[PDB]
Amino acid sequence: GSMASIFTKIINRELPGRFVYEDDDVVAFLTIEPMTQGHTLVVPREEIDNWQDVDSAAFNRVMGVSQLIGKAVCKAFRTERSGLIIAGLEVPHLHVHVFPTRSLSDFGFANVDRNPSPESLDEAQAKIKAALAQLA
Amino acid sequence: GSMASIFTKIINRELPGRFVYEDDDVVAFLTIEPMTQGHTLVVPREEIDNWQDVDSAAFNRVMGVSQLIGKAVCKAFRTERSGLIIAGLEVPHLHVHVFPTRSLSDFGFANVDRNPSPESLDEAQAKIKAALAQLA
Repeated sequence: GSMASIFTKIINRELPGRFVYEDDDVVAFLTIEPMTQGHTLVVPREEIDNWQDVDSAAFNRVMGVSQLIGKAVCKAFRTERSGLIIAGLEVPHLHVHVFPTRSLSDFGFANVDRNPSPESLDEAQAKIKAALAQLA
Repeated sequence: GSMASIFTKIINRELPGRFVYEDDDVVAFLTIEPMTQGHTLVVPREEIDNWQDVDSAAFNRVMGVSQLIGKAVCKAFRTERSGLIIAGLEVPHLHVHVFPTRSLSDFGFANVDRNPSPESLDEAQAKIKAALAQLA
């Protein structure tokens, strides 16, 4: 039921996720508690945690894919900037939050959408994928 | 008295700053509006902005120093975790926010300490610098 248990099932393909990106080392998929529409989690496939202590090569791969996602969410949702957060307090598997941003109030966990509609998520997924295709 | 104005003054040493790290490419100093004690800004010397668009050489140097600062704040303030944020809505020069964290509520701009004590800043700078020497 927890955010961590659902996260684990999504990456293990034991529950459906809305993925937007996959390579040999990193995947990205939509959160179910988005700060703004398009809020994506960028995640190493291996279980590592504690961003500041992970190997620089591994961290830089993850942040490289986060850059691509940040470019995509700006394009897809028509924002000048993208926000990025690493927190780790809910799920102990490294993941980078990347989302389009319009205000400083976007940042943080108090006002996340705890119930986004399936069409909103479908739409965020499709727009990010289209943006990534244009960028590729 | 804008954040952008003050940030520029600090970088240029026109206002005093509590620097914790300096190399040829990147500097780090305590922010004047900390989310938690020890909140540090990691800043490329180069005039660049928009994290997701930054070339990988430059971005990866900033990432490396961000990890180092993250390790130092965790050690200095005895927290398991550090938070990382990139926002950019207040200051149009790339800067990564790195701070020790114990709670999701730490994240975000709604309750920064807008006028932290000289004592809190002095102790934070001292403890971070000690931790950095210890990790070197």
